Amino acid sequence: PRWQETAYVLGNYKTEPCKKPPRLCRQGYACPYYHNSKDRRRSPRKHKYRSSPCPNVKHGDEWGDPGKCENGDACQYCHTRTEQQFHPEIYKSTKCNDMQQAGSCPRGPFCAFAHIEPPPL
RNA sequence: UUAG
Ligand SMILES: [Zn+2]
Ligand SMILES: [Zn+2]
Ligand SMILES: [Zn+2]
Repeated sequence: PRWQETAYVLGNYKTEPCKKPPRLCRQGYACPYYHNSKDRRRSPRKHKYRSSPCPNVKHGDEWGDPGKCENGDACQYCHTRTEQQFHPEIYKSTKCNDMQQAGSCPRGPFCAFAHIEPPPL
C-alpha cells in the first residue's frame, strides 16, 4: 500500500513474496516483493543485522546462494544485495547518480539512493 | 565496502 514513502520502503521492501510467479514481473527493483532467495530481504525490524556482507554468501563481487551460510536468518550480516542496499545505515545515504545527471531515475520510488530534497508543501 |  504505502510504497510511495521511503519509510515504508525501508520497513517492508522485498520482505514478502510476489503473489504472481509469472515472468510478467520485471523480476527486479520494480517489484517490492521477493521472487527468490537472492532477492529476499529480512525485515530489519525482526532481524538485526549489520550493513556489511556475509562472506559465507558474498565471495568477492558475487552475491551467492544465502543458504550455505550455516547461520541462517540469525546471521548478523547481510545475505543479499537488497538487504545491504536497503539497510537502515545504507539506504539513501549516497546521492543517486542517475538523478544527478539526468534529473530522473528509472528505479523511482525503489531507488536505494538519495534523490533531491522534496519540498514540504 | 550501496549501483540492483
Ligand atoms: Zn513480483
Ligand atoms: Zn551469514
Ligand atoms: Zn535514483
